[PDB]
Amino acid sequence: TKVALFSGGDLTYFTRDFDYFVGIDKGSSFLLKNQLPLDLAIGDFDSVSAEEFKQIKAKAKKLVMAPAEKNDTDTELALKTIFDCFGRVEIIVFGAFGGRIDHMLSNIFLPSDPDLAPFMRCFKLRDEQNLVEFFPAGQHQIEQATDMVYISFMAANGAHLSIQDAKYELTEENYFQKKIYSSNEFKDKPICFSVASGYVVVIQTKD
Amino acid sequence: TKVALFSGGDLTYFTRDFDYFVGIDKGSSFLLKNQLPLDLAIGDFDSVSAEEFKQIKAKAKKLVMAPAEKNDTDTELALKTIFDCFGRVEIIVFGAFGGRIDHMLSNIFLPSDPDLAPFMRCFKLRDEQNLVEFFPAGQHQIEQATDMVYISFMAANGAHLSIQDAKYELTEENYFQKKIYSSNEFKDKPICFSVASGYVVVIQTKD
Ligand SMILES: Cc1ncc(C[n+]2csc(CCOP(=O)(O)OP(=O)(O)O)c2C)c(N)n1
Ligand SMILES: Cc1ncc(C[n+]2csc(CCOP(=O)(O)OP(=O)(O)O)c2C)c(N)n1
Ligand SMILES: [Mg+2]
Ligand SMILES: [Mg+2]
Ligand SMILES: [Mg+2]
Ligand SMILES: [Mg+2]
Repeated sequence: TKVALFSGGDLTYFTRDFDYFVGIDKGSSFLLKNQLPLDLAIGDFDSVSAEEFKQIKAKAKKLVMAPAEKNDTDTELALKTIFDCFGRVEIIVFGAFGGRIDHMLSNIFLPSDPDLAPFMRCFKLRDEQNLVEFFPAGQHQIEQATDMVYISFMAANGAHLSIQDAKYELTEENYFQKKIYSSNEFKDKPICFSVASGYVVVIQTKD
Repeated sequence: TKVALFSGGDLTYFTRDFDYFVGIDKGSSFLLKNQLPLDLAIGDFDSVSAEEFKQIKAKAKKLVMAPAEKNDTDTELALKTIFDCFGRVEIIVFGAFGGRIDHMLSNIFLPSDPDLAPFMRCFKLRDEQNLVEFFPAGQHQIEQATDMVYISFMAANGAHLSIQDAKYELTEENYFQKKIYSSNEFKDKPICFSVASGYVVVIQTKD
């Protein structure tokens, strides 16, 4: 019931404890190259040699060819596909960062897509020292994840945030403008945060 | 009249053609270690050894000690300081990315700070394969930068965007929701874009 997507980012970190393995473009080649299952290879594969795509084309339990010129990114397309086949499943996206900033932002703001927003609570961005979760507009609580030390909140579409029970709080009584409030920490208690509309992007990090 | 800031990110790329050289935390050590001028070392330096901070403490033409617990990031503080000393000067920030996602976002959305917004057109984020510019709300035009191939637009605080004269346009007649519209390209003509409010973040990239 646990799916794992190996994006085209830099997979210097990844886990193997997963039911289904999805590989976007280069991720497909990475998976194989690491003695790992390739249940699904998706994307336009414009980021892999014919030599590599030859091994993927004859090893992937399933392969999806996506148009070169489109609106959704291979990772976006991959997440949309899976949510259709499995429905509300738990996803972890590896290699969602690195290299290009435009692509990273695309992953950081995946929920911004109307079709993904509803499932924004089913997938996460993860790598060596970063963990990214997405919360719909409203009231929420969060407990610190293992390994991680710092935590930050950022509302896509500038809606005022509220943060309590954290080392640094953000009340309506001391609010100071900033897109992302980083370097915050827990303190033996769940952190409370909320947002009138949109959705919040929580980023737990370490090091 | 050209200032350059060497942040604590990964400086695998940088230029030397600058009047003033500013170094945030680790950047200060990097600058020296590269036979480069250190006109200003700023930050809390909690990211450098006493051994390194000993060389910085006695080489920096100027050094600023910032509190450990604060609201602004060393880079934010550094940019605010310079804009005070020089006023509207041209800045290029190196090592604004890498490692932590929370810090990257802080640099990606630097204009989100009320005190920086006014000077958002005076500084840029740059590295190996990425170039980041910031434009205030309103009408604007942009010509492709050298070396870069792709270009993307993203409005902080979700305001509808408009994009014309680019390979892919975003009109009010075909609009589709998404935080960042990436992988767009120029085509022998300036790209026109605008936003009712807030500010736009343009990211030219390559590779
Ligand atoms: C508003 C307008 N902006 C830009 C695009 C172009 N675009 C956005 S997603 C995408 C797909 C390409 O990205 P990806 O699948 O990650 O492959 P890559 O960019 O690495 O070649 C394209 C072409 C568009 N169609 N809509
Ligand atoms: C709303 C609330 N969120 C979080 C903070 C904590 N905070 C935001 S910027 C910052 C400075 C630390 O960052 P930086 O200067 O880059 O050093 P580093 O995080 O690498 O140790 C802190 C402590 C705050 N004061 N306001
Ligand atoms: Mg691709
Ligand atoms: Mg492509
Ligand atoms: Mg610091
Ligand atoms: Mg610090």
